[PDB]
Amino acid sequence: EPEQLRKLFIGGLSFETTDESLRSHFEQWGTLTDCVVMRDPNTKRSRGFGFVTYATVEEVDAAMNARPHKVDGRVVEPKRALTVKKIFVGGIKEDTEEHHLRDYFEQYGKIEVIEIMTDRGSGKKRGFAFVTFDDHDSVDKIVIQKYHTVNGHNCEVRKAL
Ligand SMILES: CC(=O)N1CCN(CCCc2ccccc2)CC1
Repeated sequence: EPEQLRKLFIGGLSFETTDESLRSHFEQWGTLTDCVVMRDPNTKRSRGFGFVTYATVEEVDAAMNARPHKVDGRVVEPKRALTVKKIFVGGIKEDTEEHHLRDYFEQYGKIEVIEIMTDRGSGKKRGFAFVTFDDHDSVDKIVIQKYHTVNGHNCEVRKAL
């Protein structure tokens, strides 16, 4: 997989976290090909964020599924390669129902709201929907896929608001 899709940016680090301690933590969920704490070029003081690179996307998934991560005593904020919990799903036409969207998207994350859009005047389905999840990583996984097939339709999916 492209390296960009195997990275996790890690915000909110303890300033005492090092390359070595960040690595020892995140190696619990996969092989790390890279692990860096960002520091000031003059003082060497941590900037409070870094990144790790796993060998595979499944390892990224395992790390994200193991949140919350407390690294060196502080809960950190990992994100993949803006942070929203809602998607627009277009191209679903008039025959797509809630259960089609739920059965597919529930495998990306926990769904809180499905809104199938209807015409304000006639009530007819407009052919698009919004899905809201309990967490942003679902959306991040969704929007990096080239394709989404739901109810036989190839759908357009994008972050919403
Ligand atoms: C997906 C996306 O929009 N982005 C991912 C990267 N984000 C910032 C990471 C900055 C960084 C971290 C670690 C080493 C160097 C630099 C913001 C942009």
